[PDB]
Amino acid sequence: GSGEQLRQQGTVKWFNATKGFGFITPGGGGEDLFVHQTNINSEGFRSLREGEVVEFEVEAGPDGRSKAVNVT
Repeated sequence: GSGEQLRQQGTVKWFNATKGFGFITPGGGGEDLFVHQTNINSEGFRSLREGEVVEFEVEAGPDGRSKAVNVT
């Protein structure tokens, strides 16, 4: 809960909407992780370009698994 800061940052340059699976670049130069679109959708459209940074936090459910959501 409180105290546990989970703020990540990812770029669109390494995003693959067509495939439905992008990537995140936490830190700005190191290891990259895979991300899946679970709760990242709008009501209309999305006008974004490569290079745009996004923000999100890893959430862990009761099952024990964790994933990223609400990537804006």
